[PDB]
Amino acid sequence: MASETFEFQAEITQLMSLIINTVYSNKEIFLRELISNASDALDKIRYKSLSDPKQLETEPDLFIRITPKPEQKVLEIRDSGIGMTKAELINNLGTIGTKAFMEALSAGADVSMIGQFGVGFYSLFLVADRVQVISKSNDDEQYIWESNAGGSFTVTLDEVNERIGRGTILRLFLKDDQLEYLEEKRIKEVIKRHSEFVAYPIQLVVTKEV
Ligand SMILES: O=C1CCC/C=C\CCOC(=O)c2c(O)cc(O)c(Cl)c2C1
Repeated sequence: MASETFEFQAEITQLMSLIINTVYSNKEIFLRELISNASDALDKIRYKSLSDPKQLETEPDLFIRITPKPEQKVLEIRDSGIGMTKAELINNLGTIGTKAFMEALSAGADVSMIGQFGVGFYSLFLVADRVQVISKSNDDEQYIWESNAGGSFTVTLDEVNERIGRGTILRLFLKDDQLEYLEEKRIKEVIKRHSEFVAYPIQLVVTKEV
């Protein structure tokens, strides 16, 4: 399609570079962050569906799903949440207080606190050097947001990915040194830690050779 290129907010780019380059160790935190946004995005659709039940028909199942793809060194975190339009993709992930968090870090804050600054999405750059956010809102076509921690991101109408009913997929392209997060044991372990009080089911997609 006709990919559109956009510029990142000065701060957001800073945060990303800070993270993608950090020598931090507890990198497994990205998972609780992403699952956190996933769960939030799932709340918003279930809330909206209270007055507008027909909103749940595009995908009557509320779930969070992690799918490892070893060949492509990719880890997808999917949720059947409310999804984002072309514009929402552009605002949410490239506009909207990331400055406060960076200040906290410069004071000695815990990277794992990023979530309390409402910017945990960018924690994905701890384990991935490239991300593809594929989203589908009831109010728009399926789109593909894409960033590489660089200063600019792209937005392209989705015509290459599976049709998700309604929701969002974070297609993380893991770094070579972080390929451990493709393994069922490693993934299962991390999720069973910081993710205990989630209302929605968390499905893990495994490929078992018969
Ligand atoms: O802004 C957000 C999360 C905050 C929740 C606000 C509105 C719900 C829609 O937001 C989303 O689609 C969403 C998602 O499903 C998974 C994610 O990992 C991220 Cl980062 C987002 C974008």
